[PDB]
Amino acid sequence: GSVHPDLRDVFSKMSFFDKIGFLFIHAFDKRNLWHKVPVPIGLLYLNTRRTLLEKYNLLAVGRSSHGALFDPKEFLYRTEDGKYNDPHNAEAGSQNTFFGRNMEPVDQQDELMSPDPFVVATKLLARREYKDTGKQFNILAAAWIQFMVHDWMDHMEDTGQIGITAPKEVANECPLKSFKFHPTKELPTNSDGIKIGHYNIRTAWWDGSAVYGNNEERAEKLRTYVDGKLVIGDDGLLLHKENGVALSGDIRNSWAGVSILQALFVKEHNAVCDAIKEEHPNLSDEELYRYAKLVTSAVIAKVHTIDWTVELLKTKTMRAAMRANWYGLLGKKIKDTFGHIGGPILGGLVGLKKPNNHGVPYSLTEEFTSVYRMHSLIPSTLKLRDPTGQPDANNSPPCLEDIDIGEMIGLKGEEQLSKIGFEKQALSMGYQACGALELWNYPSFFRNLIPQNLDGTNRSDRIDLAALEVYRDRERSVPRYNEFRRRLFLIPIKSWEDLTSDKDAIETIRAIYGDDVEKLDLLVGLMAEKKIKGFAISETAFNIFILMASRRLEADRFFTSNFNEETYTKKGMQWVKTTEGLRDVINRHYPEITAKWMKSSSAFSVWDADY
Ligand code: HEM
Ligand SMILES: CCCCCCCCCCO[C@@H]1O[C@H](CO)[C@@H](O[C@H]2O[C@H](CO)[C@@H](O)[C@H](O)[C@H]2O)[C@H](O)[C@H]1O
Ligand SMILES: [Ca+2]
Ligand SMILES: [Cl-]
Ligand SMILES: [Cl-]
Ligand SMILES: [Cl-]
Ligand SMILES: [Cl-]
Ligand code: NA
Ligand code: NA
Repeated sequence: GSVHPDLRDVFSKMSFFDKIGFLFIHAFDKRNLWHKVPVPIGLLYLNTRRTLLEKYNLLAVGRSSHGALFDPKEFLYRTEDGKYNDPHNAEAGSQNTFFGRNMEPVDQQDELMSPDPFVVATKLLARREYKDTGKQFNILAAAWIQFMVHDWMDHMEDTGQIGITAPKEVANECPLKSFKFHPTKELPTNSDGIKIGHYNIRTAWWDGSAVYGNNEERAEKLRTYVDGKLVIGDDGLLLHKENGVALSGDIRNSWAGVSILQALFVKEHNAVCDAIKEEHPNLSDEELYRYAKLVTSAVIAKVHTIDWTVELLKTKTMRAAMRANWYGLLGKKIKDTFGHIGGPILGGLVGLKKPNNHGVPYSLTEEFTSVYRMHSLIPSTLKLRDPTGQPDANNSPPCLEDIDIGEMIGLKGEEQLSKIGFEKQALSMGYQACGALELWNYPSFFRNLIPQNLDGTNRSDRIDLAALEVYRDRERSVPRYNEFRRRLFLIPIKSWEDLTSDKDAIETIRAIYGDDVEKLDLLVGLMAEKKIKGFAISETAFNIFILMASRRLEADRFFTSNFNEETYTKKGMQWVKTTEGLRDVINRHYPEITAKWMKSSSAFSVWDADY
């Protein structure tokens, strides 16, 4: 049998053209080969797999016939609530809208607690021997992805509470013996297909909302209302309200590492304001704000695309793939000199003549949330280093003290940061590897964590985040690991040995799940899955990225139809075109620590990396 038995049914229903693409990708997959071939073939594989996913793995949630009529030329800026982007759909990507799906839901209402979330958290997730990424990915990279993810997606909660209790078998090992939390809000779609959906309370667009705000009350209170600028402290750190909450884009459940990135991008936005005002002296505060928001949001997307993701997926094929999405396969030189040439492959997703949503209204999806659950990236302790110290024996800035990262989280974390300062915090994060996405690497401070309200204030009910994450994936009807793979046209595991070569992992998984591979939780599978050389993430998670990372550029009017000098200003567009990574942004505002200590090409590498 040519095709895997579990994929024969879908194969039989494919069009001739899809059959060809599927057989091509499946030929590599059966032999685990896509990542083991030269770049050009790897890219052909990825584009072919992407096309298939775009056809089979974009599902609308809620009615797609959103009528609300408007002229795109009336909205040549990124709106505060994310409305008025898609010319055919005023609601697409705005706050308080349904998460879409990449796969048909799997009802787990009778198995929400099977196996027990505390057991999973305690036996499979809880950090044992600490594992890091070596030189590949530092703590700035861990902060970056939260700065992205806690901004991109936040599920609307039910006002009521439920609680779960640690079972006898693991209670003595649980930092919390029970905890309360709010269920995810279920809302009827009133539609033909999927009946129930959940709401994203953030915008789905690349719009820098981590810095610009979610809401009409801080979105305003973040602005100086002079020269388009945003509010920042004299130490280069965020200002704070009397209740201790940071004055930035309403990122709840944050830590000091995210706060310094918000602060850095506030300065970036303000510097963009200065540059545009110099070119166009007569612009109002509102005009400058709008242009600078366009510029800064694009800088953030660009840094994520061709710097962050490139270090996350540290292979030649992936450097080429991500750069192709942004610049096109014809490359930066041609793109910058002549503009977008050809279609999405040759010229890239950025600069396409028109946005393309592939027939399905733009949204972030339930599965995009699940594959971005990367809490194990946070190390247990931070080595604080001296920005003007004598180089140590390793030629690093010398260590001053170890700090428990638990002390750097949330409101108390904002306090500690105000005593540390930007340079020390940033340098220290730059010189330390982040945690690896593997089993037994989930920080203890997450297992008795104070969660926050929407307004950023502390809730009185601590949570075991690891237990809750496992619960959330089930609660939200996201398929479990093996079915999740099948739905992405990936070969399922037959036994635990297919998942990982770690004997201890196998034995521990067997003790909890038995030999039922269909029971394995998604999060557990994503962490345990044997990794591609250079990949910080599982191949399973990567498959959602293939689809969704492309989509977030291609579906956006401001990265396509309106990615031009007229919309951004000439100086604004040049600012985007000449910024290649986080290094460039840090260098703009902190050239001193950059010159002295940032030796690696990417600011996301541990800063003494030899490349
Ligand atoms: C110390 C830093 C962090 C803290 C304190 C923290 C805490 C939290 C909390 C309390 C939640 C909500 C749990 C719930 O009610 O369902 C959450 C959600 C989430 N976090 Fe984190 N987190 C941190 C870092 C990260 C990192 C590094 C990532 C990696 C991208 C990440 C990704 C996510 C995702 C995908 C969700 C689910 C969002 C949703 O349900 O819409 N977080 N986090
Ligand atoms: C370069 C020159 C190009 C030559 C022309 C190519 C034309 C082929 C395009 C469509 O291919 C067909 O698509 C059908 C589906 O759209 C398939 O039906 C399959 O799937 C259907 C539904 O998914 C089922 O109802 C059918 O029974 C089942 O045969 C069918 O097999 C397949 O051949
Ligand atoms: Ca946003
Ligand atoms: Cl290039
Ligand atoms: Cl093309
Ligand atoms: Cl992404
Ligand atoms: Cl560019
Ligand atoms: Na395998
Ligand atoms: Na270099």
